[PDB]
Amino acid sequence: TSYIEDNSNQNGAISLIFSLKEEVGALAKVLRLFEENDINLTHIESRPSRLNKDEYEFFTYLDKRSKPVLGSIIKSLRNDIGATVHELSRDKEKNTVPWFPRTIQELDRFANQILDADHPGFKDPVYRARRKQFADIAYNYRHGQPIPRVEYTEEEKQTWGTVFRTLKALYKTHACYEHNHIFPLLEKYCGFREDNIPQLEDVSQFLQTCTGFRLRPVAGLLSSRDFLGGLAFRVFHCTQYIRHGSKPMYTPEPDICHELLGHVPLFSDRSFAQFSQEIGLASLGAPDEYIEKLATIYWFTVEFGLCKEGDSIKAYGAGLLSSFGELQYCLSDKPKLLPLELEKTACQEYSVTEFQPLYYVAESFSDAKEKVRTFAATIPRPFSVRYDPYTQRVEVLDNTQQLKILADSINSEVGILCNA
Amino acid sequence: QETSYIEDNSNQNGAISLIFSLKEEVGALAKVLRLFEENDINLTHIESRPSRLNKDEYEFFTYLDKRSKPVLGSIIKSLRNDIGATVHELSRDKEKNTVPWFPRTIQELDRFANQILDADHPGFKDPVYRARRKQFADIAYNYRHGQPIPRVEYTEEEKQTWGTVFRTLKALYKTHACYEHNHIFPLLEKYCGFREDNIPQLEDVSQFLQTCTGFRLRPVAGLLSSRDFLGGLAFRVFHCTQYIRHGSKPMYTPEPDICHELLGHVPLFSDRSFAQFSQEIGLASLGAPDEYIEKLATIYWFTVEFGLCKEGDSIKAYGAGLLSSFGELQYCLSDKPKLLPLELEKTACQEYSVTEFQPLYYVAESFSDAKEKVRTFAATIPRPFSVRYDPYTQRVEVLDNTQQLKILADSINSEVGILCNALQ
Amino acid sequence: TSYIEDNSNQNGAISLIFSLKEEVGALAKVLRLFEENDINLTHIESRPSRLNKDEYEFFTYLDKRSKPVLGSIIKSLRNDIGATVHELSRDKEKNTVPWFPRTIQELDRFANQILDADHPGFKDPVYRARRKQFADIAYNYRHGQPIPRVEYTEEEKQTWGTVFRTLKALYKTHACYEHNHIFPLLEKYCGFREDNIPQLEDVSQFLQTCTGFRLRPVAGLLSSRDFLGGLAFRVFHCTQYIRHGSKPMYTPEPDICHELLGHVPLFSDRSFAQFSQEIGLASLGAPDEYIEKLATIYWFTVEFGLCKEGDSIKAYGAGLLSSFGELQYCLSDKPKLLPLELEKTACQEYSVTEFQPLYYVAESFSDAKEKVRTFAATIPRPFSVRYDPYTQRVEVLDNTQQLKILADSINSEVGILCNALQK
Amino acid sequence: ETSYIEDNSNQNGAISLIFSLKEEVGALAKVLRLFEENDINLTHIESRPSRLNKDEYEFFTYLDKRSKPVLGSIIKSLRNDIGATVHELSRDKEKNTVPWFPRTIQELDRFANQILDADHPGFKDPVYRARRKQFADIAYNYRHGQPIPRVEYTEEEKQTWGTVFRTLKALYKTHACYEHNHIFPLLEKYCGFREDNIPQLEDVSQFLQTCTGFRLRPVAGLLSSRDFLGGLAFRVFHCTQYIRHGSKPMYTPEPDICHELLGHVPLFSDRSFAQFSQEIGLASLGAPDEYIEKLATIYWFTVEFGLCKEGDSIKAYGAGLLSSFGELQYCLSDKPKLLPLELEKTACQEYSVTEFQPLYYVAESFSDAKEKVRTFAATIPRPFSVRYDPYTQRVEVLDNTQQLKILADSINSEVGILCNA
Ligand SMILES: [Fe+3]
Ligand SMILES: [Fe+3]
Ligand SMILES: [Fe+3]
Ligand SMILES: [Fe+3]
Repeated sequence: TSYIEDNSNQNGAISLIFSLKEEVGALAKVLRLFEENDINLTHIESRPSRLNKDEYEFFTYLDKRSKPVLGSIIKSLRNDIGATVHELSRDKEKNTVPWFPRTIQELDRFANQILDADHPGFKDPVYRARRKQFADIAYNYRHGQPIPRVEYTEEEKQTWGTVFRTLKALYKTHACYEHNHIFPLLEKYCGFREDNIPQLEDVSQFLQTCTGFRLRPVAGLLSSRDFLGGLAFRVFHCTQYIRHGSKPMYTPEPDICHELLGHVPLFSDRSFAQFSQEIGLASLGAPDEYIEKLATIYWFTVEFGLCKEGDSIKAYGAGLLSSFGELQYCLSDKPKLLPLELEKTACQEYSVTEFQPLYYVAESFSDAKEKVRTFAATIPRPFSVRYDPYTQRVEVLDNTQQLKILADSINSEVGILCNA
Repeated sequence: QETSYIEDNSNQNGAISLIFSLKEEVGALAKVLRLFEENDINLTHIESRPSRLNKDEYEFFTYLDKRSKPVLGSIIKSLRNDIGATVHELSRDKEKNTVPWFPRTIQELDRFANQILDADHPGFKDPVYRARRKQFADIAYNYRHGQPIPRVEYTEEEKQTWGTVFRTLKALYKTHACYEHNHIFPLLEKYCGFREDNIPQLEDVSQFLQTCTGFRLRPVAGLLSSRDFLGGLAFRVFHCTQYIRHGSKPMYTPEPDICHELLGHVPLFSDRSFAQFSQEIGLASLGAPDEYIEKLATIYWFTVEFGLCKEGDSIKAYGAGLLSSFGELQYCLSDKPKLLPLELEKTACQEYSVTEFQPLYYVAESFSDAKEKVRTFAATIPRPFSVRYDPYTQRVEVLDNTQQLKILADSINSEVGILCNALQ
Repeated sequence: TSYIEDNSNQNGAISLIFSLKEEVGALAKVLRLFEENDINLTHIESRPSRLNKDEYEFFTYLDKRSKPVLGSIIKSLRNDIGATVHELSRDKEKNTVPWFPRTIQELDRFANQILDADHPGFKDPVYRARRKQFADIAYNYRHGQPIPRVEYTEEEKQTWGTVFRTLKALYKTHACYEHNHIFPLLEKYCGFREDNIPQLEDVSQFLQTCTGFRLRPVAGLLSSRDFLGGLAFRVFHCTQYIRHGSKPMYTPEPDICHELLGHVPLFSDRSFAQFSQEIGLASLGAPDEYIEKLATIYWFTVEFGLCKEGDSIKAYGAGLLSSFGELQYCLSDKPKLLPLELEKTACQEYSVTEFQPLYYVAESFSDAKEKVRTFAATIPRPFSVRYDPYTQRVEVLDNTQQLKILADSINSEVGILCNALQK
Repeated sequence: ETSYIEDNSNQNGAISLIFSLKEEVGALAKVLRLFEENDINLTHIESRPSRLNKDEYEFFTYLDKRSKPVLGSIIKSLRNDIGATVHELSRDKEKNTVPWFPRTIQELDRFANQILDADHPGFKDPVYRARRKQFADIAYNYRHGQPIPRVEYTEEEKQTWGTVFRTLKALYKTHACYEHNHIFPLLEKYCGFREDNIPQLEDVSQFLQTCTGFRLRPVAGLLSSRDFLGGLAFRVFHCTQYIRHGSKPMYTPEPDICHELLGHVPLFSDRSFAQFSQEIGLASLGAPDEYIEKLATIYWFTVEFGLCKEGDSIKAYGAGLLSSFGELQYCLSDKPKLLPLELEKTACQEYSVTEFQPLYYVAESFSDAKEKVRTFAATIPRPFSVRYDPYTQRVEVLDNTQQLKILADSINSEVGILCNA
């Protein structure tokens, strides 16, 4: 029930993924195809191919205002020029790949897609106006800007201290080794104290120093497709508000207690950063049927996952390390335990309110990453994906010549490994 | 005999970094921070981070200098005797038993980017041109990492100097420049404004290089030392100038000006195969002795600056000093000068001059072939550790002998996995 | 429990695994070190190291005849010469690694170690005298010889036809894809017919063409250590006799119906050949506590194992594909199914007489191979092993040698992949 | 006058069809029927499972020129109706066909009798001439798998061997490579490499099989370059069994037992060198005649007359140097020119077989030289790549992208072991 389907705006998003071999007038005739169709020369970004030395890569920033001229441009690119063109569409019409950000800067177009009666603090006028304050800050956040520092009230630090003290007194014996290895660093350099709520900017700079992970403040719950897409760029969309103080041990939406105490410590581990990033890469362009399956894998791993540690079993999921009740429950004899196998984990039924009657126990973060990679090969998409941390852009792999470049790259790295 | 190698000098404060790991134990992390805390050292000068290989170890980044020399000797002894950790002492002054200092993070390039060592310069009796050099120098002196490069409006007289160098060199790129140069240059003309009547802004060029290979531009007032300039290449940071040469002599510049940087270095920096070659030279310089910094500067001279590369059965030019000089570009591709195959065993010890043309050029087989030779030459550089750049964190990983194989094994394992899912 | 502990003869078997750096007189003084103790110059085989260009690898074929002089020789190799020597011993005495064959020709030493009361056909003199014929053929069989072709009687082909007809009518819906992929080839080229019993030589030559697997005729049941050790060489020790015709659906011992219809078809698949070989490599030099655990893993996988195939589950174990009764049982609602996890599979209890109440479902033959290899890393032995199909010998690898031989293997496999992507 | 020998064809020739088939309902039945309905025996069409694709079958067709009429119809049906990728091997090397090459180690017997006696030393010796007919019959009747027949050498022949053996032995320490001087002591103790004794091929073949899996196949004389190189892909070294005439102990117009055992055998026991010679053989499988000669030229300046660096010195590893007292002392002098091994122009270098070599190529190492041959193999025009399977002793013909995915997963498993080590 944690899967949220993605919605579309009035403008939407359309991207044309195609390469072009350098020829006499080749780059000019492609820009002519867009210029002669009343498409601005700033939406058509051309860059050199990061694999083929003789090809250009095009980044088209379009929307639903190009529907009439799209059919003519795609036909010329496929028939006359004869290039492989991939049509991205946000509305996910047939014969089109669902839209996904190709660069880390493209995460801003759908960062405002956010999903009252029995919510805790609905009848609190001080708390209600403060939720509009944190939401407005997130709506105005753009990539590159520093996360705005918000002064927290004394009453909110009490809510954080209640969740902090109970969970910290249980981390030593119930949390995984990675959690208890990163957490002391967060207490000293990010101010992870009982009487202090850490700032997202101080945590974002810490995550960038450990694994390059970035925090982007969001007003609420993004769609499963948009949230996973951020993991491919090692960007963790998180909230900035805190839960209501009347019931400190319940939150229908991820609050700052869930993000900083559940996701942040494990995100500082590189082996875990690659696992969460691999899930995001599988979501890029994935169909709706497989976005939900990836959200289910995300539920039984990053959110409510167990990991082996010698002859014992510890918890690494964020929903367990941010919930005092289920943390004592996950490492007990009440629930059933099954080995992590994504062939049936993605089709496993679950609930978001009550405890999990069944948990999947992973062998290691590296083992879980390889399973997500193998599962990604079954996701119907006409290409594979690879992240380039130097440029913070996604490399779209389709040509066999690109694999020749990747094969020679591996061969060179192996040759360096032989010299020892 | 008048070379391009510039030895590095030290300031009054200098820079000192302690490289050491720590196995996680009961109170281990607390007693290490106390060792610096009890010596009135701020908890921001001692940055502790988890080890990216050993799950049970911490990695420490100590940002100190010469203002901590008295208490430093006591701290290092406790880390080696009491705590018992392997400590490598980086020092800017390069005292004995210490590894020469090198930046570990991309933000550490600001410490020595303003240390630069008016007579026969063209336009020495021009106060407007002199005062404008003071303007560009102040911009570089006040520039910090992360800040956007200030956009400077260039005068019409400066566009005349740029237009003369731009038009003459462009008429030779098709037949004399390498394929990589002629592949990037059309993109620079359309998206960076590489026109005859326009001088591109460094910020617009820096944003373009970040999209291609992640290369960044760092404004500098003049010529940095070979150690500091090469160290920036390890972070894919290209220290470059912002001023333009004087208009009296449009085909002469004693120092690299904006015409030399944007037309010689920038286009090739957008190529990934060339970006890795230049980065490997920078990685070899990190912590290298002075004898090998000059040897790397000589390799840098006969490759990145004045290097030729094979392209089928023909020979093209890829050096920056050739693609930014109308005279020497026509000279390099003739039968008059001597040509030798690029082999760093004797290329690094070749003598050259900066004023007159090069009597000898080295012809590389490819950027990939030259990259492997630089890494092979780096294995002979006496350093008690290896180095690797991490683009995710923009920091340098200090790898000993054991951590070398684990990094490559984990990298090959990831690269093979992506190749499997692509083969479907 | 299908685990059979290995016994030792009066002579036993002793092998010294040690390398030698090439020096002035080094090779001469080592051969002299054995020659000066009246040890034959043919039992001490010296070969070059397949990794270090400057080292020699020694294959010593000894036994209990050298026990008094062994302690003196080992000291010189460790103290004077200074080489790392590991003593293999069949009796599995302390400070010695349990013996295992290093070459494919060394499978002949313990091929006669075999484990009449309630057997079907005990009161049949024709069937009993025929068991003496198949046993004698196996006792005299040596490595390299062609498997002797035995003509089966009409009464035996009737027994074969009953087991063949029932299993063939059930293979399509119950057997895995690999089984139904090899079986049509076996019917056309090996004579897998209802009215014909295939010859072992014709089947052994077929397996060599598919996965390089070889058949070695044995008189009966070898020990678990000796049987698994043959898998490291892709050699399948099998029997040649047939079950008695009175009970066509019962056999207390593995008969020709179990070997040719249960083990042979899956052995022709490469993905399964690597899985069965990986289990054999883990047994080489393994302690007795882990030989039984490997036999237990072998029981719930190769013998009685299930594998997923989409959203369905099929059978690939040999005890299921050679038994019409249990094949309908394994893919029914009667038994309990559990995911294959060797953490408790090696300690899982079972029985050999009655059907299995619980089966382990593997994800794939490749997935099961990786689980066995991960389990093999925990087996306490002072070295690793790797099979060399070029020389048909086992390479003894330690921590430093593993990195070089694997990196050189990866370098070669990546290199050819670079050219194939270039068409 | 080069060492390249073009291959000839018999009246029957040899034709092999390389094609795979995905398993479907009636797929295997329609292929066997396609050959049965054209009077092609079901024993010439050997079907085996694909050693990579779990869902495909691999077909080994043993045909020749006596199936030409029905071949054109079958190949068209396999490509149009069934729709499978079919590669037609042909010995006569007609156009649109790949030159024939053995796919299995047993297929080396078909053209092992193709051998190309006037001014030869010992022409007026009836005992030596009749003895040449004796060794030829042993090779003509030899089939793969049989043990090499042991021939007792006469006292007069042991004298000829002793003259070549003693002279070469006094130079191996300072002129031969380290690998040669590392293997040679083992050959003296276990193969009988003595001055007064000529080793038997069976004893030598079993030694090579234990070291690198190399096998010796007795041949009556000189096979074609295509057939000889093709044997290297299976690590099979076609060699002779006769000895040179005793009148000229330091001359032999044809490779004799002195050249094979003293030049090729010791280095063949080195695994790094065994892969190098095998890599050249793999490049020859299906290569055009223009590239068989180029590979024979690379083989000439490397395996036959090649030099290798060894520290700051240069030693000899070629077989033509380690089996010739005159050219071995000459190659490591200042008279001939030395050049680094670079196959871009080495394969087009002109040479002679009679007189000494005026130019030698110096390799860096056996591992470095192997990669150069593999790089050269990528330019050889063939519609597939090759891989040898030592388990089945058969050559894997790779065309599809699914086969590469399976090979990539194989590489992934070995990398995982290296990470957890
Ligand atoms: Fe969460
Ligand atoms: Fe420059
Ligand atoms: Fe069995
Ligand atoms: Fe020869």
